[PDB]
Amino acid sequence: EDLRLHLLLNTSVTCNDGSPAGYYLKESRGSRRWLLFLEGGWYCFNRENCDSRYDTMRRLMSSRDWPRTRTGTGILSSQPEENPYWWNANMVFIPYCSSDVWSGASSKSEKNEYAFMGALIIQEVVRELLGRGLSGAKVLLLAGSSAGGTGVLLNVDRVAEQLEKLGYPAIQVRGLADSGWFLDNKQYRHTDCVDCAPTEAIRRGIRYWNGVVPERCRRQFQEGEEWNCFFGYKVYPTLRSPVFVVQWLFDEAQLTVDNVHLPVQEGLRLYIQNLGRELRHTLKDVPASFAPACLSHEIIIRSHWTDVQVKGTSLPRALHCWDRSLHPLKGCPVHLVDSCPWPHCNPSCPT
Ligand SMILES: *[C@@H]1O[C@H](CO)[C@@H](O)[C@H](O)[C@H]1NC(C)=O
Ligand SMILES: Cn1c(=O)c2[nH]cnc2n(C)c1=O
Repeated sequence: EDLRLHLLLNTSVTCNDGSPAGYYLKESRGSRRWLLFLEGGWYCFNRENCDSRYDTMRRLMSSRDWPRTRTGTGILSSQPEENPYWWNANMVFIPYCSSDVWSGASSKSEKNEYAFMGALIIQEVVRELLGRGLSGAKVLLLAGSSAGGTGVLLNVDRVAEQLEKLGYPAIQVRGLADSGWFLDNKQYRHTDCVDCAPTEAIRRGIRYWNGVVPERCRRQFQEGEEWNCFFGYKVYPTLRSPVFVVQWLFDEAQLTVDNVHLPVQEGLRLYIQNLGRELRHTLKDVPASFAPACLSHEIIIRSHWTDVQVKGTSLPRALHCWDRSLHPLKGCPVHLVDSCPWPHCNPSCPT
Protein backbone atom coordinates (compact mmCIF):
# COMPACT_ATOMS: atom_id res chain seq x y z
CA GLU A 1 0.00 0.00 0.00
CA ASP A 2 2.23 2.74 -1.35
CA LEU A 3 2.10 6.54 -1.28
CA ARG A 4 2.88 8.27 -4.61
CA LEU A 5 5.16 11.32 -5.03
CA HIS A 6 3.78 14.65 -6.27
CA LEU A 7 6.24 17.52 -6.72
CA LEU A 8 4.68 20.91 -5.99
CA LEU A 9 3.07 22.57 -9.00
CA ASN A 10 4.31 25.92 -7.65
CA THR A 11 7.99 25.26 -8.31
CA SER A 12 9.04 28.42 -6.41
CA VAL A 13 8.28 26.61 -3.12
CA THR A 14 11.58 24.75 -2.78
CA CYS A 15 13.88 22.51 -0.79
CA ASN A 16 17.20 23.98 0.46
CA ASP A 17 18.98 23.70 -2.93
CA GLY A 18 16.13 25.21 -4.99
CA SER A 19 14.68 21.90 -6.25
CA PRO A 20 10.87 21.65 -5.86
CA ALA A 21 9.42 20.41 -2.58
CA GLY A 22 6.62 17.82 -2.62
CA TYR A 23 4.43 15.28 -0.84
CA TYR A 24 3.54 11.56 -1.02
CA LEU A 25 -0.19 10.74 -1.20
CA LYS A 26 -2.47 7.71 -0.89
CA GLU A 27 -6.14 8.60 -1.30
CA SER A 28 -9.03 6.78 0.39
CA ARG A 29 -12.16 7.76 -1.51
CA GLY A 30 -14.60 6.64 1.14
CA SER A 31 -13.00 8.79 3.90
CA ARG A 32 -13.29 12.41 5.04
CA ARG A 33 -10.26 12.10 7.36
CA TRP A 34 -6.86 13.46 6.25
CA LEU A 35 -3.51 12.77 7.97
CA LEU A 36 -0.61 15.09 6.98
CA PHE A 37 2.70 13.89 8.51
CA LEU A 38 5.85 16.07 8.90
CA GLU A 39 9.17 14.18 8.73
CA GLY A 40 11.98 15.12 11.14
CA GLY A 41 15.81 15.13 11.12
CA TRP A 42 17.61 17.89 13.15
CA TYR A 43 18.34 21.23 11.33
CA CYS A 44 21.28 23.40 10.23
CA PHE A 45 21.93 27.04 11.13
CA ASN A 46 24.92 28.56 9.23
CA ARG A 47 26.75 28.15 5.92
CA GLU A 48 29.40 25.73 7.21
CA ASN A 49 27.08 23.30 8.98
CA CYS A 50 24.50 23.39 6.15
CA ASP A 51 27.30 22.66 3.62
CA SER A 52 28.27 19.58 5.65
CA ARG A 53 24.63 18.40 5.78
CA TYR A 54 24.44 18.82 1.98
CA ASP A 55 27.32 16.34 1.47
CA THR A 56 26.05 13.46 3.62
CA MET A 57 22.31 14.14 4.30
CA ARG A 58 21.30 15.43 0.86
CA ARG A 59 17.79 13.88 0.79
CA LEU A 60 17.03 16.27 3.71
CA MET A 61 18.05 19.25 1.50
CA SER A 62 16.94 18.32 -2.05
CA SER A 63 14.25 16.40 -3.98
CA ARG A 64 16.58 15.44 -6.86
CA ASP A 65 17.07 11.85 -5.60
CA TRP A 66 13.65 11.13 -4.01
CA PRO A 67 11.95 7.85 -4.98
CA ARG A 68 8.65 7.73 -6.87
CA THR A 69 6.88 5.91 -3.98
CA ARG A 70 7.13 5.21 -0.24
CA THR A 71 5.43 2.61 1.97
CA GLY A 72 3.20 3.93 4.75
CA THR A 73 4.11 2.51 8.18
CA GLY A 74 2.74 2.84 11.71
CA ILE A 75 0.12 5.60 11.86
CA LEU A 76 0.57 5.97 8.04
CA SER A 77 -0.30 2.28 7.38
CA SER A 78 -3.57 1.40 5.62
CA GLN A 79 -3.75 -2.07 7.30
CA PRO A 80 -5.97 -2.22 10.43
CA GLU A 81 -3.65 -4.81 12.00
CA GLU A 82 -0.78 -2.28 11.94
CA ASN A 83 -2.87 0.92 12.42
CA PRO A 84 -5.96 0.38 14.63
CA TYR A 85 -6.50 4.16 14.80
CA TRP A 86 -6.84 5.67 11.28
CA TRP A 87 -6.20 2.85 8.74
CA ASN A 88 -8.91 4.13 6.35
CA ALA A 89 -7.75 7.79 6.23
CA ASN A 90 -6.28 9.68 3.30
CA MET A 91 -2.51 9.54 3.98
CA VAL A 92 0.08 12.27 3.24
CA PHE A 93 3.85 12.13 4.02
CA ILE A 94 5.61 15.50 3.61
CA PRO A 95 9.43 15.08 3.33
CA TYR A 96 11.60 17.40 5.43
CA CYS A 97 13.92 19.19 2.96
CA SER A 98 14.19 22.70 4.49
CA SER A 99 16.44 22.06 7.57
CA ASP A 100 14.57 24.80 9.53
CA VAL A 101 12.24 22.91 11.97
CA TRP A 102 9.42 23.75 9.49
CA SER A 103 9.71 27.48 10.36
CA GLY A 104 11.36 29.16 7.36
CA ALA A 105 10.06 31.69 4.85
CA SER A 106 13.14 32.67 2.77
CA SER A 107 14.01 31.90 -0.88
CA LYS A 108 17.38 31.28 -2.48
CA SER A 109 18.78 34.54 -3.90
CA GLU A 110 21.98 36.40 -4.75
CA LYS A 111 22.27 36.93 -0.96
CA ASN A 112 21.23 33.41 0.21
CA GLU A 113 23.04 30.17 -0.73
CA TYR A 114 20.08 28.08 0.49
CA ALA A 115 16.30 28.46 0.65
CA PHE A 116 14.52 27.85 4.00
CA MET A 117 10.82 27.47 3.17
CA GLY A 118 9.39 24.95 5.69
CA ALA A 119 6.40 27.11 6.72
CA LEU A 120 5.55 27.83 3.06
CA ILE A 121 5.92 24.15 2.06
CA ILE A 122 3.14 23.20 4.52
CA GLN A 123 0.95 26.05 3.20
CA GLU A 124 1.43 25.03 -0.45
CA VAL A 125 0.82 21.32 0.22
CA VAL A 126 -2.51 22.20 1.88
CA ARG A 127 -3.51 24.47 -1.04
CA GLU A 128 -2.77 21.84 -3.69
CA LEU A 129 -4.56 19.07 -1.75
CA LEU A 130 -7.81 21.09 -1.61
CA GLY A 131 -8.22 20.38 -5.34
CA ARG A 132 -7.54 16.64 -4.80
CA GLY A 133 -10.28 15.98 -2.23
CA LEU A 134 -9.24 17.88 0.92
CA SER A 135 -12.06 20.38 0.24
CA GLY A 136 -14.49 17.69 1.45
CA ALA A 137 -12.69 16.83 4.69
CA LYS A 138 -14.19 16.77 8.18
CA VAL A 139 -10.84 16.46 10.06
CA LEU A 140 -7.27 17.41 9.09
CA LEU A 141 -4.75 15.92 11.58
CA LEU A 142 -1.31 17.56 11.23
CA ALA A 143 1.14 15.06 12.76
CA GLY A 144 4.96 14.87 12.91
CA SER A 145 7.97 13.27 14.63
CA SER A 146 11.15 14.79 16.20
CA ALA A 147 11.84 18.12 14.42
CA GLY A 148 8.52 17.40 12.65
CA GLY A 149 6.74 17.25 16.02
CA THR A 150 8.10 20.70 16.90
CA GLY A 151 6.92 21.70 13.39
CA VAL A 152 3.34 20.68 14.32
CA LEU A 153 3.40 23.06 17.31
CA LEU A 154 4.75 25.91 15.10
CA ASN A 155 2.29 25.40 12.21
CA VAL A 156 -1.07 23.86 13.34
CA ASP A 157 -2.79 27.22 14.06
CA ARG A 158 -1.51 28.69 10.77
CA VAL A 159 -3.09 25.78 8.82
CA ALA A 160 -6.37 26.45 10.67
CA GLU A 161 -6.22 30.17 9.77
CA GLN A 162 -5.34 29.37 6.14
CA LEU A 163 -8.39 27.13 5.68
CA GLU A 164 -10.69 29.73 7.28
CA LYS A 165 -9.36 32.49 5.01
CA LEU A 166 -9.74 30.27 1.94
CA GLY A 167 -13.42 29.59 2.72
CA TYR A 168 -13.32 26.12 4.35
CA PRO A 169 -14.66 26.68 7.89
CA ALA A 170 -16.05 23.12 8.31
CA ILE A 171 -12.64 21.38 8.31
CA GLN A 172 -11.54 20.70 11.90
CA VAL A 173 -7.74 21.15 12.20
CA ARG A 174 -5.91 19.23 15.00
CA GLY A 175 -2.26 18.46 15.87
CA LEU A 176 -0.29 15.36 16.94
CA ALA A 177 3.26 16.26 18.11
CA ASP A 178 5.53 13.19 18.59
CA SER A 179 9.01 13.50 20.19
CA GLY A 180 9.13 17.29 19.67
CA TRP A 181 8.56 18.51 23.29
CA PHE A 182 11.99 19.70 24.52
CA LEU A 183 13.28 21.40 27.69
CA ASP A 184 15.72 24.33 27.76
CA ASN A 185 17.38 22.80 30.84
CA LYS A 186 20.97 22.87 32.12
CA GLN A 187 23.34 20.33 30.56
CA TYR A 188 24.87 17.50 32.60
CA ARG A 189 28.31 18.71 31.33
CA HIS A 190 28.63 22.11 29.65
CA THR A 191 30.38 23.92 26.75
CA ASP A 192 30.45 20.56 24.92
CA CYS A 193 27.71 20.99 22.29
CA VAL A 194 28.53 20.73 18.58
CA ASP A 195 29.06 23.39 15.90
CA CYS A 196 25.31 24.98 19.90
CA ALA A 197 23.05 24.70 22.92
CA PRO A 198 19.65 24.38 21.20
CA THR A 199 18.58 27.79 22.51
CA GLU A 200 21.56 29.52 20.87
CA ALA A 201 21.44 27.38 17.72
CA ILE A 202 17.71 28.18 17.32
CA ARG A 203 18.27 31.89 17.97
CA ARG A 204 20.85 31.93 15.16
CA GLY A 205 18.70 29.70 12.97
CA ILE A 206 15.66 32.00 13.12
CA ARG A 207 17.79 34.85 11.72
CA TYR A 208 19.42 32.64 9.03
CA TRP A 209 16.07 31.08 7.98
CA ASN A 210 13.78 34.11 8.32
CA GLY A 211 11.91 31.83 10.71
CA VAL A 212 8.32 32.44 11.78
CA VAL A 213 6.46 31.44 14.96
CA PRO A 214 2.76 31.44 15.96
CA GLU A 215 1.33 34.94 16.44
CA ARG A 216 0.12 34.79 20.07
CA CYS A 217 3.43 33.30 21.23
CA ARG A 218 5.34 35.93 19.21
CA ARG A 219 3.35 38.72 20.91
CA GLN A 220 4.19 37.35 24.39
CA PHE A 221 7.98 36.98 23.93
CA GLN A 222 8.52 39.88 21.44
CA GLU A 223 11.45 40.77 19.17
CA GLY A 224 14.65 38.77 19.56
CA GLU A 225 13.01 36.21 21.88
CA GLU A 226 11.07 34.14 19.33
CA TRP A 227 13.34 31.14 20.10
CA ASN A 228 11.13 30.55 23.19
CA CYS A 229 8.27 29.46 20.89
CA PHE A 230 10.26 26.35 19.79
CA PHE A 231 9.79 24.91 23.34
CA GLY A 232 6.54 22.97 23.72
CA TYR A 233 5.73 23.95 27.31
CA LYS A 234 5.92 27.67 26.30
CA VAL A 235 4.11 27.57 22.92
CA TYR A 236 1.38 24.98 23.72
CA PRO A 237 -0.70 27.23 26.08
CA THR A 238 -0.96 29.86 23.29
CA LEU A 239 -2.49 27.46 20.72
CA ARG A 240 -6.20 27.29 19.85
CA SER A 241 -6.31 24.02 17.87
CA PRO A 242 -6.54 20.73 19.84
CA VAL A 243 -3.07 19.12 20.15
CA PHE A 244 -2.20 15.60 21.41
CA VAL A 245 1.41 15.37 22.77
CA VAL A 246 3.45 12.11 22.60
CA GLN A 247 6.83 12.28 24.40
CA TRP A 248 9.21 9.75 25.99
CA LEU A 249 10.16 10.93 29.50
CA PHE A 250 13.83 10.15 28.69
CA ASP A 251 14.03 11.09 25.01
CA GLU A 252 17.38 10.23 23.40
CA ALA A 253 17.65 13.56 21.53
CA GLN A 254 17.01 15.48 24.79
CA LEU A 255 19.76 13.47 26.49
CA THR A 256 22.13 14.09 23.55
CA VAL A 257 21.76 17.87 23.74
CA ASP A 258 22.19 17.55 27.54
CA ASN A 259 25.57 15.79 26.96
CA VAL A 260 24.42 12.51 28.58
CA HIS A 261 25.66 9.22 27.10
CA LEU A 262 24.52 5.78 28.36
CA PRO A 263 27.44 1.98 36.05
CA VAL A 264 25.63 5.20 36.93
CA GLN A 265 26.90 7.24 39.89
CA GLU A 266 24.90 9.56 42.14
CA GLY A 267 25.31 12.81 40.18
CA LEU A 268 24.06 11.33 36.92
CA ARG A 269 21.33 9.31 38.70
CA LEU A 270 19.92 12.51 40.22
CA TYR A 271 20.23 14.36 36.86
CA ILE A 272 18.22 11.68 35.00
CA GLN A 273 15.55 11.43 37.73
CA ASN A 274 15.16 15.23 37.77
CA LEU A 275 14.76 15.30 33.96
CA GLY A 276 11.86 12.83 34.08
CA ARG A 277 10.20 14.76 36.91
CA GLU A 278 10.52 18.05 35.00
CA LEU A 279 9.05 16.53 31.84
CA ARG A 280 6.13 15.08 33.84
CA HIS A 281 5.53 18.49 35.45
CA THR A 282 5.29 20.23 32.03
CA LEU A 283 2.57 17.76 30.94
CA LYS A 284 0.38 18.04 34.08
CA ASP A 285 -2.00 20.51 32.35
CA VAL A 286 -1.90 18.89 28.88
CA PRO A 287 -5.19 16.92 28.78
CA ALA A 288 -4.37 14.76 25.70
CA SER A 289 -0.90 13.24 26.16
CA PHE A 290 1.02 9.93 26.10
CA ALA A 291 4.37 9.96 27.96
CA PRO A 292 6.00 6.59 28.80
CA ALA A 293 9.00 6.23 31.12
CA CYS A 294 11.44 4.97 28.45
CA LEU A 295 14.84 5.87 26.98
CA SER A 296 14.07 5.85 23.26
CA HIS A 297 14.38 7.52 19.88
CA GLU A 298 11.50 5.43 18.39
CA ILE A 299 8.67 7.25 16.57
CA ILE A 300 4.97 6.81 15.62
CA ILE A 301 5.59 5.76 12.01
CA ARG A 302 7.30 2.58 13.18
CA SER A 303 5.52 -0.69 12.45
CA HIS A 304 5.33 -1.85 16.10
CA TRP A 305 4.01 1.47 17.49
CA THR A 306 1.01 -0.40 18.97
CA ASP A 307 3.08 -2.30 21.54
CA VAL A 308 3.78 0.41 24.19
CA GLN A 309 1.17 0.97 26.94
CA VAL A 310 0.79 3.46 29.81
CA LYS A 311 -1.51 2.30 32.65
CA GLY A 312 -2.64 -0.54 30.36
CA THR A 313 -3.69 1.71 27.40
CA SER A 314 -1.89 1.79 24.02
CA LEU A 315 -1.29 4.94 21.91
CA PRO A 316 -3.77 3.91 19.13
CA ARG A 317 -6.39 3.46 21.86
CA ALA A 318 -5.64 6.85 23.46
CA LEU A 319 -5.90 8.57 20.05
CA HIS A 320 -9.29 6.89 19.45
CA CYS A 321 -10.45 8.12 22.88
CA TRP A 322 -9.26 11.63 21.91
CA ASP A 323 -11.41 11.42 18.74
CA ARG A 324 -14.45 10.48 20.90
CA SER A 325 -13.75 13.37 23.30
CA LEU A 326 -13.87 15.85 20.37
CA HIS A 327 -17.35 14.79 19.23
CA PRO A 328 -14.17 12.15 30.71
CA LEU A 329 -15.10 8.82 29.11
CA LYS A 330 -15.63 5.52 30.95
CA GLY A 331 -12.61 3.29 30.31
CA CYS A 332 -11.33 5.52 27.45
CA PRO A 333 -8.55 7.74 28.86
CA VAL A 334 -6.67 10.50 27.04
CA HIS A 335 -4.15 11.74 29.70
CA LEU A 336 -1.50 8.99 30.09
CA VAL A 337 1.77 10.04 31.82
CA ASP A 338 4.00 7.51 33.63
CA SER A 339 4.91 8.31 37.24
CA CYS A 340 7.78 5.84 37.75
CA PRO A 341 11.17 7.57 37.87
CA TRP A 342 13.76 5.55 35.81
CA PRO A 343 13.97 4.42 32.16
CA HIS A 344 12.32 1.03 31.49
CA CYS A 345 10.38 1.03 34.78
CA ASN A 346 7.47 0.55 32.33
CA PRO A 347 7.80 -3.08 31.12
CA SER A 348 6.32 -2.27 27.64
CA CYS A 349 9.17 0.10 26.62
CA PRO A 350 10.75 -0.63 23.21
CA THR A 351 13.57 -3.14 23.45
C1 LIG B 1 4.07 30.32 -5.37
O1 LIG B 1 4.33 30.42 -3.96
C2 LIG B 1 4.87 31.68 -3.56
C3 LIG B 1 5.24 31.55 -2.10
O2 LIG B 1 4.10 31.35 -1.28
C4 LIG B 1 3.83 32.76 -3.82
O3 LIG B 1 4.35 34.03 -3.43
C5 LIG B 1 3.48 32.78 -5.31
O4 LIG B 1 2.42 33.70 -5.53
C6 LIG B 1 3.05 31.39 -5.79
N1 LIG B 1 2.88 31.39 -7.23
C7 LIG B 1 1.73 31.06 -7.84
C8 LIG B 1 1.75 31.12 -9.34
O5 LIG B 1 0.73 30.72 -7.21
C1 LIG C 1 17.08 18.52 19.32
N1 LIG C 1 16.12 19.61 19.33
C2 LIG C 1 16.02 20.38 20.41
O1 LIG C 1 16.70 20.17 21.37
C3 LIG C 1 15.10 21.46 20.43
N2 LIG C 1 14.74 22.41 21.33
C4 LIG C 1 13.78 23.15 20.78
N3 LIG C 1 13.51 22.71 19.57
C5 LIG C 1 14.34 21.65 19.31
N4 LIG C 1 14.49 20.84 18.25
C6 LIG C 1 13.65 21.07 17.08
C7 LIG C 1 15.36 19.83 18.24
O2 LIG C 1 15.45 19.14 17.27
